[PDB]
Amino acid sequence: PQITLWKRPLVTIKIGGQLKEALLDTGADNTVIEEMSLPGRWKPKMIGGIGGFIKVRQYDQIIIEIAGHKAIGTVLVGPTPSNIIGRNLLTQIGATLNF
Amino acid sequence: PQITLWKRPLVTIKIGGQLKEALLDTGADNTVIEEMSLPGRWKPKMIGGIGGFIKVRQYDQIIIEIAGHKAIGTVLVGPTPSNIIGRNLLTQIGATLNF
Ligand SMILES: CCCC[C@H](NC(=O)[C@H](C)NC(=O)[C@H](CCC(=O)O)NC(=O)[C@H](Cc1ccccc1)NC[C@H](CC(C)C)NC(=O)[C@@H](NC(=O)[C@@H](N)CCCNC(N)=[NH2+])C(C)C)C(N)=O
Repeated sequence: PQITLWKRPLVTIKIGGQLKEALLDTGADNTVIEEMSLPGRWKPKMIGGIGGFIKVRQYDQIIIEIAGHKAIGTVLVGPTPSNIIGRNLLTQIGATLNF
Repeated sequence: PQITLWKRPLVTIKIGGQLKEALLDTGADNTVIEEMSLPGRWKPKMIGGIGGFIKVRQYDQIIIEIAGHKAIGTVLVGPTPSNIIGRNLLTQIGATLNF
């Protein structure tokens, strides 16, 4: 599809059996998902942006469905104010910026 | 042009007559630039991100060239870890996310 930017680009994702809404963010290197009991091993991590850093748990090899497209990669889980799909996943679904 | 996301989507912008580099960011409502002198009246504002809130100066109706495409609108200047071109200006140059 083609997403215009008049409003935040929100899509439905399916992660670990749960369907959610996440922001497609070209300025995010990583994918950050809201607090959730995901099964599996994880590593403690810290990520930053505007305002500072937050503590997250890093899960690798996660499978996620972005608007009907499958991708597999690292997902960071923590108290983020919003679910964010970073470039790590965006590249796997062939997303581009056009103008 | 068509920009893939294997690398950060960085472009050269010009503001106040000074060249700069910035990140095309679909997950930002606004355009934030690192602290600099910009001619004009500005107002105190607060914006938030992944790590919290930061104080910025709001500059209304500023002229800016992004990758050679002209935009005129609000630019916020503050302690950002990276220069960011948000949706308010991305819409002005006709940018859309595609996949
Ligand atoms: C229109 C009026 C707005 C008023 C104002 N609005 C806001 O603050 C809105 C919600 N904020 C935003 O849109 C802000 C950007 C600032 C702005 O646009 O104003 N967006 C953001 O901060 C979004 C996340 C987000 C989006 C929506 C809601 C909440 C959070 N992140 C943008 C950000 C860009 C980065 C280069 C600094 N990316 C990140 O923070 C990601 N982090 C990373 O990718 C790290 N690996 C690297 C960080 C440093 N980068 C670098 N050196 N290149 C991500 C994994 C957290 C508020 N006061 O009410």
